[PDB]
Amino acid sequence: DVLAKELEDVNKWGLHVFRIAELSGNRPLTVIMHTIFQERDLLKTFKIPVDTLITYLMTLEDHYHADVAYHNNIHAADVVQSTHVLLSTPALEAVFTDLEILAAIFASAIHDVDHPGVSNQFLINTNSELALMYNDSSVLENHHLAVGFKLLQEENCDIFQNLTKKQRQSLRKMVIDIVLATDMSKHMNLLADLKTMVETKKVTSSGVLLLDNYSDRIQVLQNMVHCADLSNPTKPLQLYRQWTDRIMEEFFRQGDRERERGMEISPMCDKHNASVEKSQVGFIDYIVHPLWETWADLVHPDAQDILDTLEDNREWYQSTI
Amino acid sequence: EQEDVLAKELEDVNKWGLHVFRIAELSGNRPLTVIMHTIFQERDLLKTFKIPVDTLITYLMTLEDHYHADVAYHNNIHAADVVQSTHVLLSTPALEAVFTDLEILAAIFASAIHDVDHPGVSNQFLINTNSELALMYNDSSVLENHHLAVGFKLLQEENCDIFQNLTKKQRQSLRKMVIDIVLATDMSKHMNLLADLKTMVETKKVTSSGVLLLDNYSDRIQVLQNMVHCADLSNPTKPLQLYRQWTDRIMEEFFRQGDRERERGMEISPMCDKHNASVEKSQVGFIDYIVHPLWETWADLVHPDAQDILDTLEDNREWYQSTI
Ligand SMILES: O=C1Oc2cc(O)ccc2/C1=C/c1ccc(OC(F)F)c(OC2CCCC2)c1
Ligand SMILES: O=C1Oc2cc(O)ccc2/C1=C/c1ccc(OC(F)F)c(OC2CCCC2)c1
Ligand SMILES: [Mg+2]
Ligand SMILES: [Mg+2]
Ligand SMILES: [Zn+2]
Ligand SMILES: [Zn+2]
Repeated sequence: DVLAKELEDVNKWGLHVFRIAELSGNRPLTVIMHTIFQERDLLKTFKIPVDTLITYLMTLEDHYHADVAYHNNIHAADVVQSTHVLLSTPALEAVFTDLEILAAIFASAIHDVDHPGVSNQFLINTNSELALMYNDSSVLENHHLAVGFKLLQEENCDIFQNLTKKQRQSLRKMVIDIVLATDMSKHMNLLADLKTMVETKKVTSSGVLLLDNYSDRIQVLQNMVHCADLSNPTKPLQLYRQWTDRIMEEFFRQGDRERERGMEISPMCDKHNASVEKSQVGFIDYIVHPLWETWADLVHPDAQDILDTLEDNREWYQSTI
Repeated sequence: EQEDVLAKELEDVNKWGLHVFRIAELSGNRPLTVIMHTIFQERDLLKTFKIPVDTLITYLMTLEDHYHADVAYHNNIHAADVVQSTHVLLSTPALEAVFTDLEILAAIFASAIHDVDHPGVSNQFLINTNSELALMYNDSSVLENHHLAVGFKLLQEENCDIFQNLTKKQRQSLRKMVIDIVLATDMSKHMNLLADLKTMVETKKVTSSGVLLLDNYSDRIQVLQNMVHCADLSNPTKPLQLYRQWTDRIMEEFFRQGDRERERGMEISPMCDKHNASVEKSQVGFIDYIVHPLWETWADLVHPDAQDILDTLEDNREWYQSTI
């Protein structure tokens, strides 16, 4: 009811996602995905039975760990809703088919599923089952994909049952390509390629960007979900500060497991010699602002408010030092 | 005694055209164990890396067990053959003193594990049938990721860690090199792999001793990647009686996958239809568009070390062509 009221902001940057998590019984992923699907008419377009959508979303959400401070169902819901907003930027108006829109939203929803709260490097260094399965390459991201797709096979969970086989083939490839690109070790190459696309950009009269081949279109979707993954410092400060508390809690719990094991403590994971505030300013200066600056160019001017909130938040964090 | 004859055959371990099928029978279907053990002793690898002999035998037998005895081509005999072929290629004059003991160990180990637990069907088949493997590996080098995961996992079985006395740096470096090599055996990487190898040949540097000069990891791993890929695609370069037995086996494997496909109403993949296969013409096209372009480029890289191998390949191509 109040939940129904908060969801009216589903198209707005800065949605009250923690409120929605509280008001939904810890089901923000299920309710925000359901709303975005209904909003985008995806159940009818792709003949998804609503009970099958709900069943899948709840199983998916159940496989996000509730005892993981950052990489949980609330972050999944947040990346979903963030991608949903960026898909509707005027400078991308219907650039993407309904299948490409389903792909980016579905990939956003599964992109961190069953995250254990430790980094790929930790999984490699502890000789984990996951790193052994995936040969040290994008270990978490390959696992998120495999779980997200595997859950489609549970009873009444195949939300793609009424897609054609080639639609399913095309959707599967796009989702894999998008989620594998969320690995932060791919950030720099992803950004180089986004910059290249900016300096050779092409525009219609009303403003809609022109992408002709799959290669460029998937690359925009990869950077879009990557931006949505890295969108915490662009949200209203009250939201950003809670994201920061959660990621630092997750880092410190990793550094405690590293200390326990007598492993070398990873950067920013030592709760005894951290500077949360200077780390966020560095995060913004070196990762988040270069990314959102290049994205704002690509969709000029639709991202100016987003970029404005980011620069305000960087100035504030700097002022706490 | 069978052991006297087996040991006689194992004296050929440094020669192209080893009787690997006789060794598989003489050894009690243990070609991979006996050939690996022979090569490790020949290269003094047990001493260099402090490998207990019982640990080496135990891992090798467990690894060999995880090749499928009911798969016609991608079995323990293929793995033994690629090991032994890589072992010969490592000894080529153009590469003398180029690679470290650790890199040699990596190339030989990668060859041994490179197809382990192969089920006898292609990556595309596993993608098309929504297999567990393809689901686990997101349709990308599905088999090759699996071969690596199994090969490394078996090191953790009882008395199986043949790398127990390597330093952490050694293990870390070996692990990455093995992964880089086995992932490059995926045939969908072949065109890019061959394109890069051509570039290296066109810009190659040699030392004052006439041996290939490899400055950096990227060039060193590229050569080891193509070395094991060549060994994997070495059947048409072998004496004809070996080559023909390999062709019989790959065709039985292909036909058996096409049977499964034709059952499922799937379109049979090229060359998997026993009711409409052309074995000889397919081998000629395999050599013309894949094996000879690769081996001609490798021959250029190590010229003239591989001239007899390339000559055998060309004769075998002529022979299969004459049977059309
Ligand atoms: O650190 C990270 O490694 C990753 C790896 C991935 O593959 C994906 C996402 C992340 C990721 C995400 C992340 C999200 C929010 C952060 O701060 C704030 F916005 F909440 C954040 O800050 C860290 C990094 C520097 C200062 C602390 C990090
Ligand atoms: O077909 C294959 O797909 C692969 C995929 C891989 O990733 C690695 C290896 C192979 C591979 C190997 C292979 C090996 C030997 C063959 O012929 C003969 F030498 F035994 C062979 O012939 C086939 C293909 C062309 C006509 C029949 C194929
Ligand atoms: Mg992630
Ligand atoms: Mg293989
Ligand atoms: Zn994420
Ligand atoms: Zn092979």
